[PDB]
Amino acid sequence: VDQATLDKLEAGFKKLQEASDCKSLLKKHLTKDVFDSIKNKKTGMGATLLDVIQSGVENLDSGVGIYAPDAESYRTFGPLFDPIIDDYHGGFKLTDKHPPKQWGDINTLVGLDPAGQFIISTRVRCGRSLQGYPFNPCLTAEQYKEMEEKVSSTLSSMEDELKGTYYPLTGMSKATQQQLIDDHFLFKEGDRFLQTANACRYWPTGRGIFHNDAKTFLVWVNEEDHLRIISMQKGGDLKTVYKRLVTAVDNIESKLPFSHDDRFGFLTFCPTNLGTTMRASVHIQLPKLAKDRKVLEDIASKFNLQVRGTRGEHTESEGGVYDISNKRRLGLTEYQAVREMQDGILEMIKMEKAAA
Ligand SMILES: Nc1ncnc2c1ncn2[C@@H]1O[C@H](COP(=O)(O)OP(=O)(O)O)[C@@H](O)[C@H]1O
Ligand SMILES: NC(=[NH2+])NCCC[C@H](N)C(=O)O
Ligand SMILES: [Mg+2]
Repeated sequence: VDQATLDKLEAGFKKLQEASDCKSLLKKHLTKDVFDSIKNKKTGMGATLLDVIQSGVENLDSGVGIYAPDAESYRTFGPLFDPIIDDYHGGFKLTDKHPPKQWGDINTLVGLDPAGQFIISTRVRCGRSLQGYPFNPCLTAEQYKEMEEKVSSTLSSMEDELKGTYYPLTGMSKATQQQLIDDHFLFKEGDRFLQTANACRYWPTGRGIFHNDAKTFLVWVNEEDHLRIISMQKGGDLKTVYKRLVTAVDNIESKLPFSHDDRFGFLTFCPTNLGTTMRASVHIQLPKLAKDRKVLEDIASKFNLQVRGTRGEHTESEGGVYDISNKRRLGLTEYQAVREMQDGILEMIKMEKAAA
């Protein structure tokens, strides 16, 4: 590695050490021992430890703080990724391997809130990376366009309920983009954690969103991951939402070659999205349990769930509406992932009803 990067790396390590109240997994697991063992390493694509931890160093408020510039990074800088992946996903040893794709018995999934007084909307998303293309930090403006064309073309073949239209971000009016974001359909623009990881270069080139007219099935093109396949709708009908997702993913995979790893399952940009790459969530109101957010988050964590704001991660809840989802994605099947959300949410609703 060049000495400039080495100097930047030494500076970053010091910044992490000096940040006493920093609670990121990067700071926690990047011991001097680990640091020294991989700071001089570089991947075939020229990715260094700096490309990996840069976001965490610049954004000390990061929960994780690292990203994989390319697939090789997960192993080249394994001494750092491994303990962090093990920590975040609730246990994943060096000898562990992510299980084969398994949607499970969808008929065992249920309506999460029949009376409809708590859940506002249910959503399930997956992420996929195109074989042949590296993660954001190593992509050229031309590659973004290539990927956009391949994906949009493929999605033009979607039929029936999944039939839709691709809407490029480039050329999209400001009003439409903002409405799509406010409506919780489109990804947000200008994420500080992604920017510092150099994952937003050439924006908004090659970026866009595909969605059926109903906006129940959507596909994000070139945001954090090459693709984010989404299924969502008002209410708490998890069975229908999940089934739609399964249908879409199965079909898209028969057309597009996605990167899958023997140990990490489906590959993604952030280590938190590996394996199933699944995040099943609900926008829900729990006034009693939410009153003291400490207890809300403490209760959720026991069910392996994560709490996010109404507009997504790093945001606050608006009007008492929280985003609650399964935190774990690696080391468990797609079925187990969606089940953790279903099981936890059903219980949290029971607790809310019984709360004083
Ligand atoms: N159950 C839900 N209902 C409606 N919108 C949701 C729901 N869950 C997440 N979202 C929306 O998904 C968008 C992306 O949020 P984010 O936290 O980045 O999740 P991810 O990238 O994993 O999909 C946001 O606009 C957020 O409001
Ligand atoms: N990957 C993702 N969208 N969210 C989890 C990590 C977010 C950010 N890097 C951090 O807080 O570390
Ligand atoms: Mg996101």
